[PDB]
Amino acid sequence: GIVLFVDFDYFYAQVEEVLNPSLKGKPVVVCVFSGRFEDSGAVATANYEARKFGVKAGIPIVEAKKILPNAVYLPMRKEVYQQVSSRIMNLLREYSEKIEIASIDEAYLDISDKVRDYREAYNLGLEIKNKILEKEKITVTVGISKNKVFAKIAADMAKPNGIKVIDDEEVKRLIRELDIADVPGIGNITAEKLKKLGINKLVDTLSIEFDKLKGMIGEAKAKYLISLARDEYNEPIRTRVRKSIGRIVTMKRNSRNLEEIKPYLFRAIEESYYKLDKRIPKAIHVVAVTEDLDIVSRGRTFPHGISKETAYSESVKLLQKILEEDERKIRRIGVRFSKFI
DNA sequence: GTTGGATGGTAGA
DNA sequence: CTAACGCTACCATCCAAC
Ligand SMILES: Nc1nc2c(ncn2[C@H]2C[C@H](O)[C@@H](COP(=O)(O)OP(=O)(O)OP(=O)(O)O)O2)c(=O)[nH]1
Ligand SMILES: [Ca+2]
Ligand SMILES: [Ca+2]
Ligand SMILES: [Ca+2]
Repeated sequence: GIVLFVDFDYFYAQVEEVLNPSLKGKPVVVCVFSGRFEDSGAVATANYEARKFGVKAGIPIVEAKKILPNAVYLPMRKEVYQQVSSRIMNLLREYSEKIEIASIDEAYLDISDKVRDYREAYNLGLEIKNKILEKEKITVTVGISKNKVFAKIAADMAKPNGIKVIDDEEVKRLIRELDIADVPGIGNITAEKLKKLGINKLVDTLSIEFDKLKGMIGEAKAKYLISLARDEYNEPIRTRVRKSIGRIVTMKRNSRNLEEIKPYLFRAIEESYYKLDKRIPKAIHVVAVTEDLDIVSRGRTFPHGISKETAYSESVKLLQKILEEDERKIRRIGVRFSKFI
């Protein structure tokens, strides 16, 4: 069983660089401008030239422009990146129809039938890298292992423009030597709970009773980790089904005023609903980010599917209920649909 | 007890 | 306006309901 994971390098900024090759070689920061004020918003991605100066996904545009004034700052054109991505994901389908598109820029390919071994996998990895470079001039990092998790870990270790096989033996080495924080699904919160438990490595999750581990990081994560540590993890490459579609916007300024907020919400509905495309949601959540950036949400799951009209009406009620059960001003308002029929 | 929805936490794209 | 986007997936947990 062999999983080839592809993660496009600095995706958004690279697409920007491919569209505008005069950009390659200098810092490119792809930004999501919130609109509140001059350069309000956050960096979506920066190329590695920008990253060398700490401009990375998540920092405020003004921080980025503080630490990297000269860079090229480009609005995020998510649809453009999605088009390139889909073309690449299609390229990847020509290597394995058994593909899991995990995000805009990463897929797992089960290549067990395409390859007999890690060496052919590697060769396929190179082939895959070249095809995407030929077809889309996008460099990608390839991570090959016996499962998704380690293929992702392989890729993280090889980024950018890398290719890395974690064979069955390194898998066993990494279960023992890899900081468990480096395991996908283990963020800062889980890492810092695993430290407390003295769990620094996947292997340490076997040296602990389930419930004590569970009682810290949760049943699912505990099982996950233990299954990884056991070299049993064998989650299949399954075609992903969007479970939720949503749209959230920053408001020009914070508001507790429904009438000022609604336009944003309805836009989020219009856009969410447009992006549902055929999919009928049974659940709608109005998500509000407050002044202090707490995320608050009120949702409803109807038996049957929600129409755009019912979305408009229910969202306003849910927004009503947010405004009512939380005293804070709302800074971002969004909607999220889910439970598709 | 246990579903499953509401809501939030966490991780990550 | 004064930093903190927007997006999804998964899961924990509370609580009402069954
Ligand atoms: N708006 C926004 N988009 C993000 C964020 N993080 C990632 N993305 C989008 C932009 C990235 O180009 C794309 C792929 O995610 P990655 O984590 O793989 O970032 P990227 O490819 O740019 O770096 P790469 O060389 O893997 O490390 O996902 C984020 O925090 N905000
Ligand atoms: Ca990634
Ligand atoms: Ca990437
Ligand atoms: Ca981590």
